[PDB]
Amino acid sequence: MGPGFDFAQAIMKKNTVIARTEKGEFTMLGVYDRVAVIPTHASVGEIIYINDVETRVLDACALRDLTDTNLEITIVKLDRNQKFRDIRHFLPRCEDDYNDAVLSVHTSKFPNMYIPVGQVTNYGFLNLGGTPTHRILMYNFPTRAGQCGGVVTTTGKVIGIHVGGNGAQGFAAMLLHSYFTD
Repeated sequence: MGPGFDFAQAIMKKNTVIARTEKGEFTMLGVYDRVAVIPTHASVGEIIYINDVETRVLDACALRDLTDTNLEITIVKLDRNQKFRDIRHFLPRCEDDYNDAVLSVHTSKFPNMYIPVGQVTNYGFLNLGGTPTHRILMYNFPTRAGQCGGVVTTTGKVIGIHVGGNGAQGFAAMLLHSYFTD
C-alpha cells in the first residue's frame, strides 16, 4: 500500500523459499549464494524440503553470542542449483530500535501475507520457550502460529526473522551484517 510494503514485497519475491523440516513449514530468507536463515527451533537436519523439493544441507550453524547464549538463528547452506540475489548490503551493522516495520510471511497456510507491526524495540533478553535468548526485537502485534521465519523489514533494511510471541507481542531474532561475512 506504501513504500514499506514495496521494499517488503521486493524481498519476498526474490529472496524467500518455503522450507519444510520435521517441525513444520517456515518462511526462509535467502541472503546470498546458497546461504539462508531459519529459526533454530526448525531443527534443520541433513535433508530439508525447499519449495517441496528434497535438498541436501551442506552446512547448518545454530548461532550463539560470545557468552554462549542462544540467538535462535540457524544459518543453512543449501545444495541448490541456483543462488539468491545478494541482499547483505540491506542488513544492519549494529543492534538498534526501528519505526514502521513490516512482517512478511509466505507458506502454504499463509501465502503473500504482510503485517504492518509498527515500532520495533531492542528488547534484548527473552526466555523463549524456556531457552534464554539474546538480541530479540519486539513489536506489539498478536502474531500466531505459522509466522515463524517471517521477514521483518523497514524501508531499506532487513532487520530480523520472527521466532515467537506471547499472544499480545511478537519477537524476532536480529540479523546483523557480521553474521554473513565470508
